[PDB]
Amino acid sequence: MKFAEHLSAHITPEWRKQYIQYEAFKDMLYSAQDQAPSDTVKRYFAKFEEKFFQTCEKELAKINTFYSEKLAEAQRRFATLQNELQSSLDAQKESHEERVQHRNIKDLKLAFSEFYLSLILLQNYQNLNFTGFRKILKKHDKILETSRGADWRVAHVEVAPFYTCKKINQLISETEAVVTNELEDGDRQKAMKRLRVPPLGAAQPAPAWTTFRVGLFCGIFIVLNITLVLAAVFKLETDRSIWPLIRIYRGGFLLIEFLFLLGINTYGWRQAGVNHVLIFELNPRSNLSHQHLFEIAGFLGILWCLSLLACFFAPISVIPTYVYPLALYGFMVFFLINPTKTFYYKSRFWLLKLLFRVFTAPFHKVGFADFWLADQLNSLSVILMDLEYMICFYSLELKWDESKGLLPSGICHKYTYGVRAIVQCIPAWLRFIQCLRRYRDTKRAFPHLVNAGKYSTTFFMVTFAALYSTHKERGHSDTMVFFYLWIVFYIISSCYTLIWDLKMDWGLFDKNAGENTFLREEIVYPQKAYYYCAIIEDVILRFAWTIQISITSTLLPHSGDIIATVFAPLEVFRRFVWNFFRLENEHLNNCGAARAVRDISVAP
Amino acid sequence: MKFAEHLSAHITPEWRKQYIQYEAFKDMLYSAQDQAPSDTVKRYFAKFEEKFFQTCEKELAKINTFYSEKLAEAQRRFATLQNELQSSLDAQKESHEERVQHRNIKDLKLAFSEFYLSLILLQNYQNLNFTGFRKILKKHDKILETSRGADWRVAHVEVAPFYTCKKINQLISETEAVVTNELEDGDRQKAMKRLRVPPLGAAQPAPAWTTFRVGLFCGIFIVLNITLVLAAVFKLETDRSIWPLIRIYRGGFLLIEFLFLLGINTYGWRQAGVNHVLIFELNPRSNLSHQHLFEIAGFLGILWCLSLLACFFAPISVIPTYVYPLALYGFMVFFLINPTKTFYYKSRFWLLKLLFRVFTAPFHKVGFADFWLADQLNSLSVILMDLEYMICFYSLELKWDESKGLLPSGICHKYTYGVRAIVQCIPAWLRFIQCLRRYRDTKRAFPHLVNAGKYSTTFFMVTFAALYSTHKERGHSDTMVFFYLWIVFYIISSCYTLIWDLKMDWGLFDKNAGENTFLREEIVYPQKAYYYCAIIEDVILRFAWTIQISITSTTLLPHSGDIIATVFAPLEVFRRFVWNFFRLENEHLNNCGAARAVRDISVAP
Ligand SMILES: CCCCCCCCCCCCCCCCCC(=O)OC[C@H](COP(=O)(O)OCCN)OC(=O)CCCCCCCCCCCCCCCCC
Ligand SMILES: CCCCCCCCCCCCCCCCCC(=O)OC[C@H](COP(=O)(O)OCCN)OC(=O)CCCCCCCCCCCCCCCCC
Ligand SMILES: CCCCCCCCCCCCCCCCCC(=O)OC[C@H](COP(=O)(O)OCCN)OC(=O)CCCCCCCCCCCCCCCCC
Ligand SMILES: CCCCCCCCCCCCCCCCCC(=O)OC[C@H](COP(=O)(O)OCCN)OC(=O)CCCCCCCCCCCCCCCCC
Ligand SMILES: O=P(O)(O)O[C@H]1[C@H](OP(=O)(O)O)[C@@H](OP(=O)(O)O)[C@H](OP(=O)(O)O)[C@@H](OP(=O)(O)O)[C@H]1OP(=O)(O)O
Ligand SMILES: O=P(O)(O)O[C@H]1[C@H](OP(=O)(O)O)[C@@H](OP(=O)(O)O)[C@H](OP(=O)(O)O)[C@@H](OP(=O)(O)O)[C@H]1OP(=O)(O)O
Ligand SMILES: CC(C)CCC[C@@H](C)[C@H]1CC[C@H]2[C@@H]3CC=C4C[C@@H](OC(=O)CCC(=O)O)CC[C@]4(C)[C@H]3CC[C@]12C
Ligand SMILES: CC(C)CCC[C@@H](C)[C@H]1CC[C@H]2[C@@H]3CC=C4C[C@@H](OC(=O)CCC(=O)O)CC[C@]4(C)[C@H]3CC[C@]12C
Ligand SMILES: CCCCCCCCCCCCC/C=C\[C@@H](O)[C@H](COP(=O)(O)O)NC(=O)CCCCCCC
Ligand SMILES: CCCCCCCCCCCCC/C=C\[C@@H](O)[C@H](COP(=O)(O)O)NC(=O)CCCCCCC
Ligand SMILES: CC(C)CCC[C@@H](C)[C@H]1CC[C@H]2[C@@H]3CC=C4C[C@@H](O)CC[C@]4(C)[C@H]3CC[C@]12C
Ligand SMILES: CC(C)CCC[C@@H](C)[C@H]1CC[C@H]2[C@@H]3CC=C4C[C@@H](O)CC[C@]4(C)[C@H]3CC[C@]12C
Ligand SMILES: CCCCCCCCCCCCCCCC(=O)O
Ligand SMILES: CCCCCCCCCCCCCCCC(=O)O
Repeated sequence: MKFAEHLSAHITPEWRKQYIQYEAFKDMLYSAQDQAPSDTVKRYFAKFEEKFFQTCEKELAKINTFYSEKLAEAQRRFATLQNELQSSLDAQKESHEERVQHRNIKDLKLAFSEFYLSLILLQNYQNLNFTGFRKILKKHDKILETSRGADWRVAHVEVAPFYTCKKINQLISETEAVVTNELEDGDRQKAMKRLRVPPLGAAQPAPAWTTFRVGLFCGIFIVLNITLVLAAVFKLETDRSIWPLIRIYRGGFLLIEFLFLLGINTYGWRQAGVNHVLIFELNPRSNLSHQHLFEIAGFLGILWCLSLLACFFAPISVIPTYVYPLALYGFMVFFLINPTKTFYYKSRFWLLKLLFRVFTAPFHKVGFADFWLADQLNSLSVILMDLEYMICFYSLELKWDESKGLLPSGICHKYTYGVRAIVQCIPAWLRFIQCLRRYRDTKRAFPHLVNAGKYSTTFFMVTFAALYSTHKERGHSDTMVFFYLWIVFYIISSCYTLIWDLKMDWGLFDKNAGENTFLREEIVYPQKAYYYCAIIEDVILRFAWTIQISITSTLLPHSGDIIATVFAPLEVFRRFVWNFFRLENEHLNNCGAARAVRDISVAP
Repeated sequence: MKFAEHLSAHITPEWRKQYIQYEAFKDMLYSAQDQAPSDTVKRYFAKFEEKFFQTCEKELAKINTFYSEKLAEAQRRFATLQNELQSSLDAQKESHEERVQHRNIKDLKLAFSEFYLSLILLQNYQNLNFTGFRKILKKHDKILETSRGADWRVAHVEVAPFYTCKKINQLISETEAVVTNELEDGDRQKAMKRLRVPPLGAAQPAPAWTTFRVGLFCGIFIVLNITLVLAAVFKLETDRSIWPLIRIYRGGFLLIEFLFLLGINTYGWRQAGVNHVLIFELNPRSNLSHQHLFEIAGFLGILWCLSLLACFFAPISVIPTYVYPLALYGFMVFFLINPTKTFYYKSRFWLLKLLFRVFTAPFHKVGFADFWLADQLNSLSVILMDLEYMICFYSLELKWDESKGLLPSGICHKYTYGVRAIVQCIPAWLRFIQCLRRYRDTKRAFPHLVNAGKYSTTFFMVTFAALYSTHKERGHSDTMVFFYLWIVFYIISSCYTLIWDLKMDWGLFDKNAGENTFLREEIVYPQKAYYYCAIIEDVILRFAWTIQISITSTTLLPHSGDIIATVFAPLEVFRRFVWNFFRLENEHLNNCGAARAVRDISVAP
């Protein structure tokens, strides 16, 4: 009985402007209703109804025009796939060929599945637009105490082509018949199981077992944290240090914070209307939810706390303390490379495939998902540097003869060899090479080659930073020279990233901006406070991340160690607030070509 | 798409036998389908269709007959309330009177709300019976590759009165119009808000915030429980005892186990179809779920663990250890008597009202809810005895001069005065007096006066136990005499309760047991293993609860008796839990015979 909310959750976000304006009409009715000349009123509503029915005529015209355009495109795509399949069967029947033709079959199958989803989306369009007309017209007659709404509906909407046409139904039946008599080789149970569209978007809930587990893992994590504070304030001794430890376990804290903050992004994208399932090309009918990410965050959270607490205590006296941390990372590695069909095997298979393509950048094309991860792995380098220290620490600074040799020179945590500089230039190198590939593939030097410059600036800042320090460590006479050259590149990079991420990424500061001062014309998120507040945060922390990478090759005192351990967490909160406005921008480009399905092509 | 599961969740459990048999029909179609005599098959399906369409004719006849009966009752109830309201308005307009007439208005309002719910239930009946006919007939034509199903539907079900009648709609509109023009004094927004029926039964879910909180409270409690074991094995000392402690905190463990096991009952009753909302008379459109009980169990669980862990440790050195336990029970008491409109205020208001009526038994009538609680409070007496010891302990054995005087003679935990006997005969006395009232009100000595006998037997067993233990305590020559008289009453009670609850409560061992040997003719729960297994448990633990009330009279001098009591109080709870299933089920099978899916609300003259 709450249609407003029903339509607000059952609308294709890309076509949000082709759907009847229910709330505006309600405002109109309750406006003319709350305000009246209480002959004066007789002529007053003789003018309000004119406007009301006038607006209704325009809205019905829009739905009929939008409906006609989509049906034409549907007939075209149908003819397109029909020929490809006929040609494919003609080629296979007329005929390395098997493997390519196998994909050819797989390509044709994804094409017909994607086409069916589009026909269902168009059917649900007409169904929810007719329900809105009837429910609002009843509110009009019920508010104006008249019978004109009934007259209007029976003579206009009830005859409207958007509500009278009967070709989408035939097209849907034609496709399912072809998919069953051509691809499935005769099985409607398999064909329908493939072409059937379940509830999608923000109109489908999650299992209560997922909500329960999510909450359970969280509650254990909260208690195992208060314990680590007290135990860290009592059982620990001052005779030994806590830095080799803070160094290895700091990495795990960042990865868990990433998965937790990433689930809060999936939630905001879903409730705002940003179709991240089309931007990242994820199965439209089978995809994970914010709850599944919150669940994996809690699981690895408890695993981390128990390992560190077993290090503060001595649960076992036959087990060397330098095995708890090794088992934790060994476990996390297996949970991601499990060759069994369990624990989100399909979701993990996607991540394992993407990572490979993003670590072989120059040999593969770049899609939003591929480049987006490399920008995610460009804010998760502290994890790579922590892993770096751990490897050398257990190889050069670890006394296995001493069972308690895990927690006690520093060459493993220093860029004495540049290992903490080249490793710091791994994620930037991936994005630099991925950009050049895009340029070669697009033949456009803007923005493919201008952006490849934003990634190079880091190489210089990291290099000069490591050189000035080493020369100064040898007391050479090139200490101030490198120091000045270094600080120069630092400020250059800090601004070549802030501008490109507040202009070429978010897309704010638009010539076409009316009331949203310094903001794009159309903003998806609800409040304008979010955009203005995030702009301040990106600036404040864009000049505090170039310093956290220049202290990887400089801060002799443990003071610099505190700085690094206090910044790695804040950098994560920057990629988190930057994951909102980046995806939103990409969505506002699909809401212009009205693209609610992907464009799947077949192989010749 | 899954109609079978849509029917079995959207069916009024009382009328479950008036609804089309969808699964049987599917079995028939897929049976004749899996078994094809591959002329032979031409005549084979010429005989299968005959049977299939024959069964369809009978089912449609049943739905039309059941539908006709309910509509007649609806017209009568409508005329009944109509006259009462007319008379009520005529009396008020024609006229202590204000407060009785206020109730009179409230009585008329609940009557029209309950009537509306009945009309909606009857509308949903016709709607789900026509959907089943169409969905099965399509499966028949789709399985037999014929068009007979379509012909059958258009010429029979499409014309059937259960699908053609249009009077329920008029009745529903008539009632809402009367409730708005008579009671609300003109406001359809208030009238509809009162007479509107939301999703009810096993077809409505719970908020994910409830599932999350439930899980969160559980996780903290589990960790706080592993911490009590390790702390109880390290920080604790042997110089002092742990019995005054086990005595006070044992009571809280039982109450939390009750609320947790009770939520698992609400779950089983809802998924089996036992309408506990009609048996207990709870708002049909606003009632708590198993999740809300699991949530309160976890909350009080953490509160208990933290209090006992603060006693093993010394979180504060200015706070005497004998205040953690006092704050816990003080808090639980407030959470139940909160005068604010928060934390289930409505649900708590019902429990507070029922408890009062069940503690003033002789002055009020007895309903399933009232008598059922007194039987719930008859298995929660260890909590009363623990509360008893604690009070005397903090009054006669507590050294406040010693800040650490909470954990260290025993006269507070002994029946030296009979306090552990009269207190042990409080819940049985309530049930005894409630039964006699029923007899006076029913004038029937069976089963009202035979039942009052099962409750008296306890009075004797506890008494003689004390006589033998107290005479023996003064080494009198009447030690063996009382001991023999005592053991006699013990076995008498152990069997006068097992039989009554195996034949007069559960209702098993029926002349009409058929395939269900030693079980009633119709069993609601899915497996027959549950009934047989529970019978064994009620016996094994019906002869182990009479002993846990005979060790409350200076009998087991050694701490072994203390161990016995602390190990039985938990098992007794698991008996009332397995007895809460078959008792409510029995009451339901009595409503599934008169087809009563709404309560009968009367008005005041
Ligand atoms: C999922 C639900 C929740 C799971 C919870 C898991 C258990 C957590 C238990 C935490 C208990 C800590 C606080 C203990 C309070 C009471 C005891 C106390 O205060 O004394 C400290 C106690 C005894 O000390 P002591 O006798 O000196 O120990 C000798 C060991 N050689 O010290 C002890 O001996 C207590 C040792 C507790 C160790 C708990 C941490 C995990 C232990 C096993 C290793 C698991 C992690 C493995 C990591 C691999 C990588 C993932
Ligand atoms: C190699 C080391 C590099 C250093 C960093 C550590 C490794 C990377 C850590 C982050 C991993 C990626 C997390 C986010 C990726 C997903 C992004 C997204 O929004 O996509 C969601 C989507 C779920 O829907 P999906 O099932 O994929 O739908 C189509 C399926 N065909 O797809 C997904 O959800 C895909 C992701 C699967 C579910 C989450 C996986 C959690 C485990 C990640 C590995 C953690 C351990 C790394 C190694 C040890 C490090 C100490
Ligand atoms: C809801 C989410 C979860 C909530 C968790 C709440 C906190 C739980 C913390 C449990 C910690 C116990 C184990 C501690 C492990 C590390 C320290 C250790 O092993 O040593 C014991 C430690 C120090 O002992 P010590 O220094 O002798 O104390 C002096 C006091 N005069 O001993 C201590 O000093 C530790 C004391 C811990 C006390 C925790 C229990 C609650 C304390 C406040 C009272 C709350 C309950 C109030 C009850 C009222 C009725 C409801
Ligand atoms: C006086 C002391 C005697 C010794 C024992 C302790 C007190 C009694 C403990 C048990 C309390 C009753 C628990 C079960 C009662 C409910 C039974 C049931 O299935 O009914 C469910 C129903 C919920 O639906 P409802 O909202 O009532 O629908 C109509 C509303 N008009 O109605 C309800 O849910 C009603 C119950 C409200 C919700 C649960 C209340 C939990 C708190 C109970 C008190 C606990 C503390 C007692 C005092 C301290 C003891 C240490
Ligand atoms: O009963 P429904 O068919 O579901 O219709 C209801 C109902 O309208 P009707 O009484 O005309 O049926 C509500 O009105 P009241 O019953 O409370 O008088 C109305 O609320 P409004 O009067 O405020 O419009 C509500 O709509 P909503 O909940 O959005 O306010 C609307 O449900 P629909 O929106 O689905 O028509
Ligand atoms: O698509 P629907 O209208 O929701 O109907 C489906 C569908 O039947 P139709 O194809 O005739 O529509 C299923 O059959 P397939 O598509 O898989 O061939 C059928 O399953 P069965 O063939 O096994 O009967 C299923 O019913 P169910 O899920 O109970 O098996 C039934 O949905 P309904 O039960 O709601 O008619
Ligand atoms: C000051 C020195 C050391 C470094 C200079 C690099 C960056 C700090 C700044 C300087 C000028 C900026 C550029 C000025 C103008 C433009 C064009 C502007 O064009 C668009 O809006 C393109 C939109 C589209 O392609 O969709 C995008 C941002 C960009 C490249 C800016 C990106 C960031 C730049 C390169
Ligand atoms: C064993 C000695 C020490 C005590 C005797 C009392 C109980 C142990 C037993 C003896 C005979 C039993 C009765 C034998 C037969 C019946 C009739 C039987 O009839 C019904 O089914 C009544 C149903 C109804 O009234 O609704 C119900 C149980 C009852 C009363 C039994 C209840 C339990 C009784 C009283
Ligand atoms: C490293 C730590 C691991 C912890 C490991 C646990 C991570 C989750 C912590 C709590 C937040 C998620 C669970 C909270 C509530 C969810 O049930 C709802 C479901 O949607 P609904 O409210 O519309 O039914 N989710 C939300 O409301 C949105 C997400 C809430 C985010 C809260 C931000 C703090
Ligand atoms: C004193 C202790 C306090 C603990 C305090 C926590 C008490 C709850 C413990 C766990 C059981 C309840 C929560 C488990 C799952 C629920 O989400 C589902 C919801 O129904 P669904 O599965 O159909 O979606 N409930 C059930 O499946 C039925 C109840 C499960 C009972 C489990 C018995 C152990
Ligand atoms: C200087 C500091 C305080 C700036 C803080 C900026 C943070 C708090 C702002 C910037 C962007 C904001 C987010 C922008 C978008 C959404 C999606 C919306 O559906 C929920 C709120 C949420 C999730 C906002 C949360 C608060 C937010 C993260
Ligand atoms: C001797 C001992 C082992 C006997 C144990 C008896 C117990 C375990 C049996 C007896 C009655 C049984 C219950 C009977 C009814 C239901 C409702 C059903 O929907 C879920 C199972 C459930 C909840 C059963 C659980 C197991 C049960 C509690
Ligand atoms: C750097 C530390 C990060 C962890 C601390 C929390 C950071 C994320 C906070 C998100 C706040 C906004 C959440 C919106 C939720 C909602 O709208 O329901
Ligand atoms: C005496 C201790 C009692 C507590 C231990 C658990 C007792 C209840 C066990 C219930 C088991 C059956 C639960 C059925 C759940 C389901 O069917 O989904």
